[PDB]
Amino acid sequence: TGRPEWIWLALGTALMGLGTLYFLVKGMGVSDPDAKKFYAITTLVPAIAFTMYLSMLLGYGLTMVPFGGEQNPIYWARYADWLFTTPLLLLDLALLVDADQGTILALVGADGIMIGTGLVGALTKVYSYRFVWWAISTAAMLYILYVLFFGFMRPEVASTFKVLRNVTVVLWSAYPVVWLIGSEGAGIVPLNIETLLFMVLDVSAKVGFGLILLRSRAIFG
Amino acid sequence: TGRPEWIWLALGTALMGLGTLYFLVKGMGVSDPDAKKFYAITTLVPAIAFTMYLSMLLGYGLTMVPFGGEQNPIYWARYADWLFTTPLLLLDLALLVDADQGTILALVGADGIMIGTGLVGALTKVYSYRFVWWAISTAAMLYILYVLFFGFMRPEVASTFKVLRNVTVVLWSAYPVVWLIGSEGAGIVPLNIETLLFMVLDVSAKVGFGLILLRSRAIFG
Amino acid sequence: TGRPEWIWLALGTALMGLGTLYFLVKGMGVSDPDAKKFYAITTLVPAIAFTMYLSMLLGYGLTMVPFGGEQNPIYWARYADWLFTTPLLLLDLALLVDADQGTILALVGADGIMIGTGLVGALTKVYSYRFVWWAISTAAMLYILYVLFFGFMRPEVASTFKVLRNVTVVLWSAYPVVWLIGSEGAGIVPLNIETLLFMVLDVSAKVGFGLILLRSRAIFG
Ligand SMILES: *C/C=C(C)/C=C/C=C(C)/C=C/C1=C(C)CCCC1(C)C
Ligand SMILES: *C/C=C(C)/C=C/C=C(C)/C=C/C1=C(C)CCCC1(C)C
Ligand SMILES: *C/C=C(C)/C=C/C=C(C)/C=C/C1=C(C)CCCC1(C)C
Repeated sequence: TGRPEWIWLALGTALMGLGTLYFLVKGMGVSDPDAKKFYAITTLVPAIAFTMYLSMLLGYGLTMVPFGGEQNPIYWARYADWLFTTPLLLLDLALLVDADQGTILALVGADGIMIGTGLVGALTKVYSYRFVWWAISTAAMLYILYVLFFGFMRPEVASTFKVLRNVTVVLWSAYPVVWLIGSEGAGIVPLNIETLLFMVLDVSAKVGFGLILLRSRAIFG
Repeated sequence: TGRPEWIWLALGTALMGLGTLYFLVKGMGVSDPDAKKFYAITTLVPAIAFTMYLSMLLGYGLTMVPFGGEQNPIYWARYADWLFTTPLLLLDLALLVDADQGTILALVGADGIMIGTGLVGALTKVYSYRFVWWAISTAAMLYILYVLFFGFMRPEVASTFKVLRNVTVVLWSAYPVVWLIGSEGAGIVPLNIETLLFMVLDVSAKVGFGLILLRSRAIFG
Repeated sequence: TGRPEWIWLALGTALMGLGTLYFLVKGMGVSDPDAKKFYAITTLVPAIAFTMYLSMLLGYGLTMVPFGGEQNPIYWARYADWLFTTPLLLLDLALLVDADQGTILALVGADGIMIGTGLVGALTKVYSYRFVWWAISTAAMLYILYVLFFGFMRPEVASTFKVLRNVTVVLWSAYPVVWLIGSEGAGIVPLNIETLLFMVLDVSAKVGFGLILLRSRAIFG
């Protein structure tokens, strides 16, 4: 199509689809309720991302937001994605360490705040205010990372939890930077490069994360 | 009103309302926590449908979607309905057989994918792509039906579960067909007939299903 | 800004923010899982309200709804707020008295119906129908209050539950009145006064309620 980021949307669509079918095949057989739980959550994540990548690819998850006296193309469908997939990823983590419900509610709630404010930021027509929403969203992220480190077993659990937690902090932290420097933000880095950055992070945080998780014996009772 | 499907919207509004008041009266008295659970879920379903039928009746849940070079009237409020009511119906089933949380999450998640993609399909302005969303949605449905049959007691539970599961597969399967042949799809069958088909399915899947369920002793500890 | 209700939006933004930081500091230290649960829920409430107050302040949560042959300014972001915060407040109550899941599902479901119909009412372009949605929403509220009184311990639990339940019925009941007499409704009381009324209720129902709750020992095992 007439959009140069189409290739990354198509590649992300493809990789999320393949990841979904892999984990779907993979989870065939599992009878342990606990593992079943990790398979459900972890397959749903790239399944959802698959549809939102397709929606961006086909142009449905794309809108135009006027700001800085111009018509800026915003892929809103990333937030419909993250809205659902980021809490699920946090659940994987939470279930791994047997977190209190209070801590899970704090994380999921913090998360919704993170994406929803990111969304508002993305759709806001007053340029300056866009970065107020960014700041609040980033504060929510920082709370989440705080909890992951100070708000929380079988060594297998701990070992896998430590790895995925590290994967999580490192990739999740890059998203505010990408946003801030890309088309939604200061407009430093073009949309096509921004889309590639998000595709590389999304596949790693979704399919990379799930591969690490689902190969672990930490998921079995 | 100037819409010939108004009669079916009015009749559905009426039947969902009556079903809600019946199950509300019916559940008065119930102290068994387990049955209480089935009453809550099963009353909420036509209550929600009642509001969405009223919203379509009054014209609020109706929008115009350009495709095939025409202004197509789409009742989007059906998806706000299903978004909430189809997972609840799946919960009735899941609680009946004491399903693992992993299986419940897979079903609810599969379900959201089903309706959300149906919604995107419904609102998509490129005619051809409408049926890509249909296909994905249908794949989600097929997964759900798979799980209902291969992903899962007191004989009462089994007996009622077997009946409602059969009701479920048969009516849920007709919805993709109706969509595909009606105004959202190929435009084979007019909107007023399509609305009647959906009203007959919705009342049967909601009020018919609940009557069968709530008369059963399968719902009591 | 050019809006005379800005001061109340700014004051609400401020008070919700301060309430969020107070309860966040306050909950530092808590290790009792049960109390943790009450801290999560109760901090999230004004956190969410903070963002929606900011969104109204900045003008993002404001839209124009034509009715009565005029362009009526509707703050839709109040419903995005309530959609999440009113169920959470009901959870605080529900967890306090150890409510059955059936009763919690009935309350949360009743609640979503309440706000969602309030939203539809708010955005409806046919003046008369606006009050049909109001009536249904009010019926949902009345059900909720019914349950709080007839649908349900340590004396501490009972004592705090009795107080907060009284706070709840009294403030929640004023919201339908405010709506009905203000800009969304009959247009009796101007928007700026309406916004002040909602700001006073919101801070009391959110921060006032949380202060009463979180000072109680009812929240600890
Ligand atoms: C499945 C994809 C994942 C793990 C995406 C994570 C996205 C975030 C952690 C986003 C955070 C952002 C902020 C902290 C600042 C504002 C903009 C956002 C939403 C990109
Ligand atoms: C309360 C009403 C019920 C049980 C409705 C069920 C609706 C479905 C099972 C819808 C499925 C569809 C597809 C599988 C294809 C795409 C379009 C849909 C959403 C009509
Ligand atoms: C955090 C704020 C709270 C507790 C807000 C509560 C709001 C309600 C109880 C709203 C109810 C309304 C109706 C019953 C009638 C229609 C309009 C509403 C949504 C204002």
